[PDB]
Amino acid sequence: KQQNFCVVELLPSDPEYNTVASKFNQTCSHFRIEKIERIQNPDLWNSYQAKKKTMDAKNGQTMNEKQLFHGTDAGSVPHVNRNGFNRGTYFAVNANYSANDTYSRPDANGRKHVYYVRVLTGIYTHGVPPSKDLYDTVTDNVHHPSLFVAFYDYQAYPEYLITFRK
Ligand SMILES: Cc1ccc2c(c1)sc1nncn12
Ligand SMILES: [Cl-]
Repeated sequence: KQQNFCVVELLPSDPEYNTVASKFNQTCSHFRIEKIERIQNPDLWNSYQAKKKTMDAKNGQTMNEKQLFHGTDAGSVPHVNRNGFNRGTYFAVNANYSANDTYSRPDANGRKHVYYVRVLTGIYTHGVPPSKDLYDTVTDNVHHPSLFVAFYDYQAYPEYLITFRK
């Protein structure tokens, strides 16, 4: 109920650091990563896994989960670490979209913040979502997606926080 959280800084030698950095670097290699943090929020995580289990029981062969990017300002980081994206919310397939200064506002020290988020994209359509008993998310392009919009609580887990600069 409280959704208390811990913030674990990944050592550069932690396998997960290389894994998160490689995905970011598909489109953001020109930026300098200062740190990557794991957000540990047992209540938020349990709530997210509850919704994943329901969606996994519903959508047959659908791979319901994707790992997507979300840019935030520095000030929102404690809010997202506690609440996730519960309010819909825009998630990018590529980091360079989230890395735009409008979505990852540089702070007073030039530092930018993008989460690498577990998102239950489930079954989606072009765009609360419409009928079909609704779609799980809407996307810009059903066959070549670059962004997803989630409207439901506990549909996203802010697993990793990337702090970086120009
Ligand atoms: C239209 C739109 C709105 C928000 C948004 C994107 C695209 S890509 C991204 N990454 N974090 C936030 N966002
Ligand atoms: Cl914090």
